[PDB]
Amino acid sequence: HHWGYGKHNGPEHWHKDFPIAKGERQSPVDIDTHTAKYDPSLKPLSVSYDQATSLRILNNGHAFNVEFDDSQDKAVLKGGPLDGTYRLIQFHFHWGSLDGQGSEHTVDKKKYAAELHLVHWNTKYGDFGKAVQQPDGLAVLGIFLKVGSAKPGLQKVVDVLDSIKTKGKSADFTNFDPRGLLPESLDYWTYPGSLTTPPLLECVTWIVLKEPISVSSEQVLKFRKLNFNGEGEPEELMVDNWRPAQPLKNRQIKASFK
Ligand SMILES: COc1ccc(/C(C)=C/C(=O)O)cc1
Ligand SMILES: [Zn+2]
Repeated sequence: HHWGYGKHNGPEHWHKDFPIAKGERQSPVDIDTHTAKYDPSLKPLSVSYDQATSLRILNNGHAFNVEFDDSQDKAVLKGGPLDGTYRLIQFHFHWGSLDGQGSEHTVDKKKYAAELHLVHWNTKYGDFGKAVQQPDGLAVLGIFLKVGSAKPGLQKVVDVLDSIKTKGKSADFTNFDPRGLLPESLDYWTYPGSLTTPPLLECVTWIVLKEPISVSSEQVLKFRKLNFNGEGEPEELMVDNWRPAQPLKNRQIKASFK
């Protein structure tokens, strides 16, 4: 597979190798704030990242992933719409060439500069690869980035990007605290959906925070200096690695807040 974000291999092409691209619960979607209903039955959301063990950062030719030790319950997401315990495995972002685009979810058709995805899997399925085969296998916590003041808790990430410019490069990335990437409020929207990259599997409970975090123009500019290409290949800047909104179909988006 040779998917990407360009004219010739981008999201309008994915369905030929990954037919589920045109399925019934694809992500991302537009969150219409006037149609999402408050759901009083939602339990509060529990983000327990105190014992998080980050290990490594990797440029995969599509984005960069910050990877965690998920061999025990060290950093978990519970509550909200979820049953049981979901282990943090990795986070990554999607971003734009310009500040007016980059996020995958939109809010009343508003696009943010970027979007952070913290990816967790349901420990009842034992490993990540088994979990992505289940309709409730993953919980992805999604956080909007807007350009403004600097996010101090992001700067360790920004500063390591020079060392993983090109596809296939990785760097040690221990002792990074993902709590530093969270906004103040845990108010969220939730809906059932999918992975937003191939293989596009329909295995995700999406939990999208309402409150964006602010990052600096200098921070996001450093994301835009990454490369999709490998070392010694023609330079293609890693920008616009977002999938656009997909049809909502027969789904309801629920709000945790009034
Ligand atoms: C089985 O291979 C996989 C590849 C990518 C992913 C993710 C986590 C994709 C995304 O962020 O949309 C999962 C499994
Ligand atoms: Zn993502």
